[PDB]
Amino acid sequence: MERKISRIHLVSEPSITHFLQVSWEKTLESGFVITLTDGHSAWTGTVSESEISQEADDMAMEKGKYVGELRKALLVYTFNFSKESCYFFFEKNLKDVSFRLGSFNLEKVENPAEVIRELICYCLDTIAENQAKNEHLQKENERLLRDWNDVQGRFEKCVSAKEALETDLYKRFILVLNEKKTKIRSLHNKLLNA
Amino acid sequence: MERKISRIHLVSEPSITHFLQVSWEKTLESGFVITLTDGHSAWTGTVSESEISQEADDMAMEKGKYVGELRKALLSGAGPADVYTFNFSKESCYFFFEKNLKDVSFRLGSFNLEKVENPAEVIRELICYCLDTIAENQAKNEHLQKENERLLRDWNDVQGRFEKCVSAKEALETDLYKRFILVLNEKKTKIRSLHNKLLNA
Repeated sequence: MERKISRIHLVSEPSITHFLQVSWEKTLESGFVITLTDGHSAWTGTVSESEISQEADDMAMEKGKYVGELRKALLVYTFNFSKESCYFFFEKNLKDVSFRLGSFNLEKVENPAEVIRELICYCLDTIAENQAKNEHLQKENERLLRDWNDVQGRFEKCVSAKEALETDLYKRFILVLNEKKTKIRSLHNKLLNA
Repeated sequence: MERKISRIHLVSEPSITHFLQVSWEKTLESGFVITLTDGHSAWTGTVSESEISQEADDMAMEKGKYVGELRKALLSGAGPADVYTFNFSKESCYFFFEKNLKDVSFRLGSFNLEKVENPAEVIRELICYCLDTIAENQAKNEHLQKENERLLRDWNDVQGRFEKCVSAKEALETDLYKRFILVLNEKKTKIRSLHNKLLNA
């Protein structure tokens, strides 16, 4: 399943960046699931149906001003997750965007460790694949560099030898033409005195 | 000084896993960093040069073999044929590890534990470093792919140019030959005409 890290920031501790890797679901037009963590407990629960259709288009608003913000929300968000309320409610106090987005039932499950275990397993697998492909492409790039270098070299030798032969032929032909011109000039000189 | 984490996953239970963010130089015979935690509390610790000579004297082995064993055990990698019994005895409240082979009990090492006071920060920095090295590896991967394809069609183009040059070198040399021949022939014709003109007196 597709999963991407979306780290969040706290107000009490603005320096501790809690790396929250959010787990989502299929296209957001038919329901969406957000993930939350705090570093001391794990919560990963998916929402159900019968919650999206009723609340989406009942207040008579344009469809764009909701779907556009929904799509731009994933592709700074003041996540005001407060432990005093234990609810994922955050005010969208952002310039030109001030509205409530997302009716979330806060995530709560019985197995907290499984999500973390699978996440770290995927991280290790992708690291290993990364180094493997890095090494493979390293040898490929190096061998292609050597092939380019020695092909360039052999081209250099062949062109240089051909050009040296061409220069020799040109010089010999120039000398022969100069001799012919001198002979013609001498013949004309003798013909003049004839 | 890089950091690597290898998950040793017991087939019997998936609850406990070991994190080894060891900072090592080109030797492993002194104090290092090992971390063990369950998710709420952590117990780190280091072992000095106290009990290592027995593992070189009893079975009369020298260094390097132990270094290689440490390097291929602490890092990632395991053998399906050789089962590993990582018995962490929580019920007896006594921390020790054993490596069983040929139905005999031997020694491998000792690790006393001292509880660390800041596990959250080190774990967060560890996961951040893991994400950073994933990003770096992926960037190097895409750059290497780009250079791979670039040198690939560079080789294609230079091979095509070489084939063109070796095909056209004979043609150009023949063109030069024929041009020189025609120039010499017209020079001979000029000499013939001059000879005919000088012949009459």
